Amino acid sequence: MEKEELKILEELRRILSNKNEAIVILNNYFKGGVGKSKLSTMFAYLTDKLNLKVLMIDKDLQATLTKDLAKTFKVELPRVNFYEGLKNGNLASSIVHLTDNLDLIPGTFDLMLLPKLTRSWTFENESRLLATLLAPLKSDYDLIIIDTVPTPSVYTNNAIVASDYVMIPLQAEEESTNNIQNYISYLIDLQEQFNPGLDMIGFVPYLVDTDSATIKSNLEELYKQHKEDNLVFQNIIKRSNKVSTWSKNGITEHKGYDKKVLSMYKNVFFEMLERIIQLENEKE
Amino acid sequence: MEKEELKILEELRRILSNKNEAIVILNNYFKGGVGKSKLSTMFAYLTDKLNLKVLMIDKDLQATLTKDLAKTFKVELPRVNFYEGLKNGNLASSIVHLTDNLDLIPGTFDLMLLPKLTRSWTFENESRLLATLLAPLKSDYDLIIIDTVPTPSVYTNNAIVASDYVMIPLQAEEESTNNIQNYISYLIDLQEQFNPGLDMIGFVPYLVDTDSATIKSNLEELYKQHKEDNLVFQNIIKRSNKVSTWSKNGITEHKGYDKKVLSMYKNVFFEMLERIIQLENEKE
Ligand SMILES: Nc1ncnc2c1ncn2[C@@H]1O[C@H](COP(=O)(O)OP(=O)(O)OP(O)(O)=S)[C@@H](O)[C@H]1O
Ligand SMILES: Nc1ncnc2c1ncn2[C@@H]1O[C@H](COP(=O)(O)OP(=O)(O)OP(O)(O)=S)[C@@H](O)[C@H]1O
Ligand SMILES: [Mg+2]
Ligand SMILES: [Mg+2]
Repeated sequence: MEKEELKILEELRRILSNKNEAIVILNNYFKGGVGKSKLSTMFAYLTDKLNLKVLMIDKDLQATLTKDLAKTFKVELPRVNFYEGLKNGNLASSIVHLTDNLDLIPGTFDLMLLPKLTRSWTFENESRLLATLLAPLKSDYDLIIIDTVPTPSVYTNNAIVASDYVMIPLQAEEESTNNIQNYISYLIDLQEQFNPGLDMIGFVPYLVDTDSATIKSNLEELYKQHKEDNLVFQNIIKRSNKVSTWSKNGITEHKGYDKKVLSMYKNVFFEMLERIIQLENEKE
Repeated sequence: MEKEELKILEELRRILSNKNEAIVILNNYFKGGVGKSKLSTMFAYLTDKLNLKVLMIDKDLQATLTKDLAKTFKVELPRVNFYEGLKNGNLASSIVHLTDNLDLIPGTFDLMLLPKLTRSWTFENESRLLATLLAPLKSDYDLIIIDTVPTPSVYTNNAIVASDYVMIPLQAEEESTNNIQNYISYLIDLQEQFNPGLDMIGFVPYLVDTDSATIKSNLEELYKQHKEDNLVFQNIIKRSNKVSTWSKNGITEHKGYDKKVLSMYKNVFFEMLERIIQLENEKE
């Protein structure tokens, strides 16, 4: 499994043993179609292979992650759906078991009822709801990985307030400095009010065309912009036909290019862990 | 232009002459990828051909409609973007002119700042913002057509409160009775509080596979369910490779299948007008 990857996992497990509860990671950005749900699926898959105990959370009406995971894993309907769990103030009956390692709180269209549920609440109580209900679950997991909508909403606010770390997938050529700074301002707003320890892991570039001069050049410029803070991931995600195959048939390892495309996701995953480890080692 | 279509347009213009201001139409549903933005583009295109004076409103951070329209029309940047117009309490400087008939308020990523802007406002003042700023513009247009996000949010609430009629595109096989009723409950909530005259035009089926037994059968069942209220459109939208061509190159009429795919959109458009006319003829 490579020595360096083994060392990263040992270090993760050591940090988790010090923390004594899960680290919560959010994949988020306000553009659709940049691979947030796909990264989430591939992280679920990889963590299960690595025997990490993980809770995936699909906080999207569309339930994209849930339906995608169901291509590879047996995904049951939960006794109580995510929206009803939130309404009941307990998420315990909303968890399904994909493997002995991998759990999921599935998405449901009933999440559309959430903003009405919380309409009369204080902004604080609305925004802290997910965090409050995740708190008792964290001792049961190594990682909790949240996927949600791209539109600023009750969903995004809950996800951000519940998380320790945020991964930001984006297409460099589609974003401007202003876009990124505005998005970061949104995170800062919620961090200061409700979640001061929130950290950005970094930006995860998505490259839809490997033979595009403008795509290459915009990516170069993003790296330049973030030379000092080092926020741009060194390992990136490239569009692959293989992902389309896995989205139809389920994820496999025994076919041509399966292991090569898997290593692309693995390299992002491990870079994410490295970045988390560095931040955790710095921490209080 | 066919006699029956000419009669529908005369009747529209007669109704608009009685109203003395634009009718506002919203394409909305809480599932992504069902052709809301595409229908909006095709309605912009068709109305321009018919010399109807139309304001398109792209209330989406992703600006999908805006970028799509820019394939066919010259789309300038507005002096003041949509978010800043909302913040300034005037949308007049946020309008661009695509043709002598067709105007657009373009989408902008800066719309992400809206929920923070309105955070301290009453739910009423937050929800009525778009309607309030559209009011002075309506005398200048025959139709105002709004496209927005699929996620329940400040955006959806503003769009719904501003509109006279809602068109609901969906894939029948992807929805359940519960989904539709829950969505309709959301409309009802805002209708009762802020917009009692709001009418649903109907459901516009999107068929992604013409050779699918389950897709056909789910569509049949939806029609059965709505036998009495007649809410399901008789004219539907089918997936077409041509739409992919127009999305890359712009809309054309001089190529193979151009006019056939255009008539598909035209038939939905005219059915929409028929349905609006029937409701208007009933009205106060
Ligand atoms: N590396 C990849 N190669 C090829 N296809 C991909 C890749 N990553 C994602 N996709 C596909 O692109 C589409 C969008 O990816 P998602 O992960 O669903 O995006 P998202 O960022 O979650 O979008 P939302 O939730 O609308 S903001 C899906 O059909 C994926 O299967
Ligand atoms: N009839 C059609 N045939 C082929 N492609 C289509 C058709 N209608 C839409 N599309 C394409 O399908 C994709 C989704 O359509 P949109 O109109 O963007 O969906 P939407 O309902 O606006 O989605 P959101 O805003 O994420 S909820 C786009 O790439 C369109 O170009
Ligand atoms: Mg997603
Ligand atoms: Mg759209």
